[PDB]
Formats: sequence, C-alpha cells, structure tokens
Amino acid sequence: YDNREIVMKYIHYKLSQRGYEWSEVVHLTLRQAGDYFSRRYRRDFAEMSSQLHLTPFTARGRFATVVEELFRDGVNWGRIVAFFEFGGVMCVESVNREMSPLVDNIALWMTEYLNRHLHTWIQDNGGWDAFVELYGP
Ligand SMILES: CC(C)c1ccccc1[C@@H]1CCCN1C1CC2(CCN(c3ccc(C(=O)NS(=O)(=O)c4ccc(NC[C@H]5CC[C@](C)(O)CC5)c([N+](=O)[O-])c4)c(Oc4cnc5[nH]ccc5c4)c3)CC2)C1
Repeated sequence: YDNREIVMKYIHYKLSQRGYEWSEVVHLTLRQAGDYFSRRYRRDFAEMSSQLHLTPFTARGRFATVVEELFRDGVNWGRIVAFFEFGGVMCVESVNREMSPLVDNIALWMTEYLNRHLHTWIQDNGGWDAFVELYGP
C-alpha cells in the first residue's frame, strides 16, 4: 500500500464533499470512518475550525502541534482516523481562507508523518488490511 495515494484520494474526497476540485476498500473504509467521526464530534470540529486562524506561515505549526498531541500517548486506529479528519479540516480551512495552494503542502505533511511515524505501528498491527477487517465493509 502507498500511503501517498491514500492521502491524495482522501483529501480529494473531503474537498469534493465541500465543493472544491483538487486497493480501494481502504479508501472507502477511511471515508466511512472519517465521516462518522466528524459527525460524532461535530461541536468539537466546529470549535476547531473556528479557532484555526490559518495563515501561510502558521499552518505547519498548527498541524504539527495537534498531530503530536494526538499521538503523544500512543497510536490506535481511531487516532489515525482523527489524524485524517484533521488533515481534511485543515485543507477545507485552507480553501476557505483564500489559501488553496496550501492543500498540496498539507498532503505532503500527512504522507510524511504517515511514512515516518505511523508506518511501524500500522505494519505491527496487521496493516491497512487489518484496518478494513475491523471497521471496514
Ligand atoms: C475535533 C477533535 C475531535 C480533534 C480531531 C482531530 C485531532 C484532534 C482533535 C482534538 C483537539 C484536542 C483534543 N482532540 C480530541 C481528543 C480526542 C478525542 C477522540 N479520541 C479518540 C481516540 C480513540 C477512539 C477509539 O475508539 N479508537 S479505536 O478503538 O481504535 C476505533 C473504534 C472504532 C472505529 N470505528 C468503528 C466503525 C466506524 C464506522 C462505522 C460507523 O461505519 C462502523 C463502526 C475505529 N476506526 O478506526 O474506524 C477506531 C476514539 O473513539 C472513536 C469512536 N468511534 C470511531 N469511529 C471511527 C473512529 C472512531 C474513534 C476517539 C482521540 C482524542 C481528539
């Protein structure tokens, strides 16, 4: 599995579901799990998107501080889904705040963090295939 195209296809979906235009069960599983998670934490996500205050030279710091605080006490599948949902929120806010080019950079950050800081736990927990067996259709 290529973590890059997982990020690209998820980000493309999250932006297309908002009106912006930017091997498959994993993408559908991440889609369903992320949509349910964003619905369950709608108030927390509304407060998060309101207090983001995205600027070109603060987006990476806000992204990092939330990601490391999310994975500070370990990794699980739910925190990975929240990681994906958080990236989608940051891409939507980037498009929302006259900063569409930021989407590309965000996609490179997610890919990098997946390839360098989550690939070990994922492989040591059955990989993305185990993610689809547990919470996928
Ligand atoms: C806005 C905010 C919320 C936020 C977002 C992003 C980053 C930071 C934040 C904020 C900023 C500061 C604080 N911070 C929040 C604090 C925080 C709260 C949340 N918290 C966590 C951490 C772990 C779990 C936890 O249960 N994990 S699990 O057991 O591995 C796991 C269990 C079930 C599933 N799927 C079941 C499936 C779903 C699809 C269906 C319906 O079709 C079929 C059934 C998955 N799964 O991967 O799909 C993994 C959790 O609960 C759920 C409950 N159900 C979920 N369903 C999808 C994800 C998911 C997560 C919340 C992590 C810590 C994040």
